[PDB]
Amino acid sequence: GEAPNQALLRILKETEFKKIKVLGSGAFGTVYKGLWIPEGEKVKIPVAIKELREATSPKANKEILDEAYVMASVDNPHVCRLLGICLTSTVQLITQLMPFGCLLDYVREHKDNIGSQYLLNWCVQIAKGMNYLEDRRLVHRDLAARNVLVKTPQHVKITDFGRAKLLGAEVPIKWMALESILHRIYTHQSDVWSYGVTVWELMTFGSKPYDGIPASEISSILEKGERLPQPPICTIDVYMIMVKCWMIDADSRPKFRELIIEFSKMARDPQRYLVIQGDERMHLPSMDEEDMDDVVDADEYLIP
Ligand SMILES: CN[C@@H]1C[C@H]2O[C@@](C)([C@@H]1OC)n1c3ccccc3c3c4c(c5c6c(n2c5c31)CCCC6)C(=O)N=C4
Repeated sequence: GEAPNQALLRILKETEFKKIKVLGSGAFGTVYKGLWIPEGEKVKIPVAIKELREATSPKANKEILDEAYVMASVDNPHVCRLLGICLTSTVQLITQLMPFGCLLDYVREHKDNIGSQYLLNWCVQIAKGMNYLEDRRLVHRDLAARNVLVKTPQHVKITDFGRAKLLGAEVPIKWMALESILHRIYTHQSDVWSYGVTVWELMTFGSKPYDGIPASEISSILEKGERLPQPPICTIDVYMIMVKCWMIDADSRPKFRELIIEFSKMARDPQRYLVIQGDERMHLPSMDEEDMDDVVDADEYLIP
């Protein structure tokens, strides 16, 4: 039996928040950095406002509203915080601002400053995010480094719920389990597979999986028993763990709760598990106008 989902969908006034700079555009919608001054409360909240690609085809609204449905029903430090929606014309989704953006980009744009303590910490945090979705019986179906966002370089969060489904219910080829490519079976275990690939994107500083190999070939490669190569920086311990996420027997893959444990152990001696050139000596970052006196982060903004 299912418990009743008593999350709150918060409807926001367009006047309660001011935009400030475009962030993303084209591909689908149109994201903005902005601030959100709820009602009368004397707080300001860095937000991302995602108003979808103008022209408002009934198909598009029912699609972002599901995202918001899902995002409103999740609550975990490692899953992207949804603040509310706004019913304007085209429908604004309002989420917590992740100032550092896509984690796939972050790693590409910072290789030379990223060290094992960070890489292993991201691994744990995503494993936690995923374990939590599991707890709430959700299957993400689109885990990848492009779908993890960076709030600060020590703190990442899983995003993109535009494909999430409940387990038991009813295309990014290079991240998918094999049961998924062949029979569209998706399970929490098909999520572990893609975790495997996400981790590999991170350890190779954001390479592209099976660069070259075009998508039609993939199921065949995998069925023959080929997997992605061991990244240069990876000890066999780390790489062994990727490999197990890529087993064919789904039930032989590990569980997110185990990944948490394993990376967490490794995260206590980072340098034993990832061999990075110039590791010891590496520091990373920690946000515009001046009226930043009343700014609180969404993570510290809580609702009764
Ligand atoms: C390639 N990478 C892009 C950088 C960026 O535009 C994109 C389109 C891309 O990401 C994957 N994008 C989104 C696309 C679809 C849904 C949400 C976002 C998105 C968000 C945020 C983004 C930021 C930045 N993008 C943010 C966001 C760029 C740096 C500031 C933060 C953010 O804080 N919350 C959501």
